[PDB]
Amino acid sequence: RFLKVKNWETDVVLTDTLHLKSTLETGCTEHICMGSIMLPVRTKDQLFPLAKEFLDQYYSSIKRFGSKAHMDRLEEVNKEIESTSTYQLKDTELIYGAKHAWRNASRCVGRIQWSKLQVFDARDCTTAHGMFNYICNHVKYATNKGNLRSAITIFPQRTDGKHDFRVWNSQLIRYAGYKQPDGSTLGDPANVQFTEICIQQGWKAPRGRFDVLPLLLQANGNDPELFQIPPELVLEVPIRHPKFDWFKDLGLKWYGLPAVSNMLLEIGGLEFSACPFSGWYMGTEIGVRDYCDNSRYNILEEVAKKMDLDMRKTSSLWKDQALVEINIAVLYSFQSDKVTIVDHHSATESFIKHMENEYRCRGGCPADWVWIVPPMSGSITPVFHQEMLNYRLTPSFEYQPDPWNTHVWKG
Amino acid sequence: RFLKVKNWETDVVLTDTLHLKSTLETGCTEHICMGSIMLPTKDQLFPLAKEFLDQYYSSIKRFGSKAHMDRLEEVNKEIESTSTYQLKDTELIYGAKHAWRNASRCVGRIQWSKLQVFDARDCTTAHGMFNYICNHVKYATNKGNLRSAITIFPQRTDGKHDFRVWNSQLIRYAGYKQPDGSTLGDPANVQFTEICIQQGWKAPRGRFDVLPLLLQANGNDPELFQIPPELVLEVPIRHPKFDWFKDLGLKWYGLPAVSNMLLEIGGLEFSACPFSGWYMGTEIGVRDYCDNSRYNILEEVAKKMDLDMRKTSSLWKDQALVEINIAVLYSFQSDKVTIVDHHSATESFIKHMENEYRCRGGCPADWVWIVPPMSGSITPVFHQEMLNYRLTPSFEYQPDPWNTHVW
Ligand code: HEM
Ligand code: HEM
Ligand SMILES: C[C@H](O)[C@H](O)[C@H]1CNc2nc(N)[nH]c(=O)c2N1
Ligand SMILES: C[C@H](O)[C@H](O)[C@H]1CNc2nc(N)[nH]c(=O)c2N1
Ligand SMILES: N=C(CS)NCCC[C@H](N)C(=O)O
Ligand SMILES: N=C(CS)NCCC[C@H](N)C(=O)O
Ligand SMILES: [Zn+2]
Repeated sequence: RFLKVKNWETDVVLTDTLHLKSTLETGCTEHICMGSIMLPVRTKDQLFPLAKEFLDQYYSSIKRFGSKAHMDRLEEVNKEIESTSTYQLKDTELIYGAKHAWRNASRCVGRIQWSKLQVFDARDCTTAHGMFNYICNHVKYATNKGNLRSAITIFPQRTDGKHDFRVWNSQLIRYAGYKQPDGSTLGDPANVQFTEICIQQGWKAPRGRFDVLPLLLQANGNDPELFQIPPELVLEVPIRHPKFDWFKDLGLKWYGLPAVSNMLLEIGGLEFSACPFSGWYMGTEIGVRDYCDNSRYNILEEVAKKMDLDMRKTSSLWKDQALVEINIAVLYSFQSDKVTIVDHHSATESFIKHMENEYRCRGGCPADWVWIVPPMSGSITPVFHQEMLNYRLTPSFEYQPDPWNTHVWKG
Repeated sequence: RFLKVKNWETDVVLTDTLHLKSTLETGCTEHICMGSIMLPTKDQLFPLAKEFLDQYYSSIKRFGSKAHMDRLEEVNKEIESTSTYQLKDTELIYGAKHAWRNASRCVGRIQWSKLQVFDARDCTTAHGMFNYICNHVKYATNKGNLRSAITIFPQRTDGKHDFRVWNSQLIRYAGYKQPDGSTLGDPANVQFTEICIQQGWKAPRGRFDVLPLLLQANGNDPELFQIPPELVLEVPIRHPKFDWFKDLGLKWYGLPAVSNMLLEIGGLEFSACPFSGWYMGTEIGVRDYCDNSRYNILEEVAKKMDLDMRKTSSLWKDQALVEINIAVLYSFQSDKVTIVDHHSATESFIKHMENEYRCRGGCPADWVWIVPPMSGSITPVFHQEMLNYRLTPSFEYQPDPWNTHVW
């Protein structure tokens, strides 16, 4: 079977065959679409098929399908699974795996970069201090004095589910959030629960509006331990505006390196529960969501006040006006300090080219419109007008529950 | 599968039970989501009619009544005999209001029960259709105090005698291809404009020429009519701050009136059923004015603003975009013509969702269509999970008549 997607701005029509290799389920049925829903012990029984599937893909990509090395590897993995109940990936397989999980990430607009990922193999890591060291190295490498480089660090795979490696932080670098007695929040409200945990674990909180959180790292299923990222490794950018000299006096900054650290990487049926990865920011991530979401820093009011906009009726679009200025400031500040960032126009345009290329050379590109379309100025970006098909391919990045909800405390 | 939806900004959680009444298909499967795809006999008829009459009698608290059973039997006898049936006026009004209620892509549904329904099933000719449409336009426009309305022409019989409005909206601006390659007026209507000219229309060839109506009664060849200009309310676009904005030469019409959809009630198909409410500002200022395939005015405006158009990261398009939409809203408000901004409209939709969930058990909603094309995440609907599914009565797409009509 074949499926057609149409761009309604250009009339370009593309044909998807790649969806036929989709195995996992979307959450939709014949009668209900769940396209806008945020979140819609593995035994020998299913493991080898999952392995074979991946190894077939790997060997096909390297033009060695059906070869002796291919057949020997399948044989080797089969015997290792029956003997040891799991298997270990070769380094080549791990790198391919990680790059493809990114490539298959339907919610990621930045996938044009997928093949230029730096993969750090941390499967020899045994302790939380070892994790801290690997993570510092990732941060220093990825940051690269502002010239950001995509990277992922991969900790040992899950075994029996009782010895998981986990990074308890949702991102490697994030600001603390503090709930005040009067109900207000100091810092980032998105991080209040995690902050409270850190403090309980013994973190001495500075209680400012932009405190970089400590790392909370769990090795081999043991209780997690606190570590402070050396401040010289945490690159930050003071936010100012090119025309508004009062903007700097809002006292805003942000960190340069976005590094998602709470997802699970699946490669050939193996589960990597600690696999922090990083690219670089699209401006709207910070300027629209981090700063302007009502449940985040929520700065629209204070910015609009300083702009002297008519804040009495919504139809003056005072929010829309302030939103644009804030986003200008974010991009201006990063560029001025020579820290990698991409605006939503450039990024979405690159994604369309990526997407078309993938259709031609791969037979498709799974994409989640709801996530791909930027949170401001939607229809003036080309992705708005692009039909997309969403489906699940492996290797993949998956959500997993926050560890504090599942961890069995040793004490 | 008694599903939940969460608002991630407010943590409000709603439980959906209404989806279990869904009938038709979404286009999605377990393996593939098609959420962003734009267009995804006697024995058939009676179940459809029954399902509908059942809802109707339940809604007036007479489910299982003699009158309910009587009506069921009566309709069954009429279908068996005539191969079709006719709706009572009360059933027609209920069905139309509920088709709107069920329109998962419509953000304006808080108003669903206030619809004025004009029964035009006695219409036989295109001249009669024109008259009904002029009356609709005048009633709906109401000197700028717009009122929601639908006019329903006779239902399909054998598909050889369809009533159709060839226009996509009752009021739209013409589009012409210029010798120099560019396009004058609205590029979306270049093909329709061609056909009008082909049919005898005398085009002023301006940037904002109101198209004529091409009206089809009983399957006959369609016929041209000019809407009385005094019936077409337009708004010249000016900016409250930029005096040069008026020089741009922009206007738009006050009445959005979708005329090319198909209304299905109780299995019956109404192929000509133009309806109208009032504009959300972004429809005009974002989509009509700033789409690259429409009036595409971004660079002219940014030029006048003296923005730095050398790099995309200056966000000049974004700045121009906001100003334009300020001007649209300002203008309509100043001329006392109903319009709603995207902030107000999305907030009322969240309220409407709350109401539906509580009193009806759900509200089918299409996130891709409901989230406005600008400033998405600063509107509450961005953070609202929505379940999309198909309920009847419904409005459906149908093919453009010219690709079908046997001349
Ligand atoms: C290199 C520049 C990159 C850019 C500009 C970019 C852009 C984005 C953006 C804007 C999102 C939505 C994030 C949100 O709204 O919270 C996203 C999601 C995502 N990205 Fe990328 N990304 C980049 C690199 C990467 C890399 C290196 C990986 C993995 C190796 C990756 C994997 C993902 C995944 C799995 C998601 C889904 C996140 C979720 O579901 O919460 N991205 N990306
Ligand atoms: C009264 C105020 C109304 C507002 C503010 C409103 C708002 C909207 C908006 C913004 C859209 C998206 C349209 C687009 O982007 O092209 C839409 C779609 C739609 N509306 Fe409403 N609407 C209103 C009244 C109505 C009425 C009276 C009906 C029917 C009786 C209706 C039925 C629909 C349908 C079926 C769609 C989907 C159209 C399509 O798929 O092309 N609406 N509405
Ligand atoms: C309810 C809705 O699915 C949710 O708010 C989504 C919408 N699209 C998004 N898109 C991106 N990139 N990031 C997000 O967090 C979200 N949130
Ligand atoms: C391809 C995509 O589905 C298409 O551009 C949609 C996106 N969402 C939309 N939303 C509204 N309200 N109106 C539209 O025309 C569209 N177009
Ligand atoms: N851009 C990336 C690639 S690692 N990460 C996305 C998550 C960051 C989040 N949106 C934020 O704005 O802090
Ligand atoms: N608001 C309504 C209720 S009839 N219709 C929407 C379609 C009009 C179109 N989006 C336009 O901007 O001209
Ligand atoms: Zn779906």
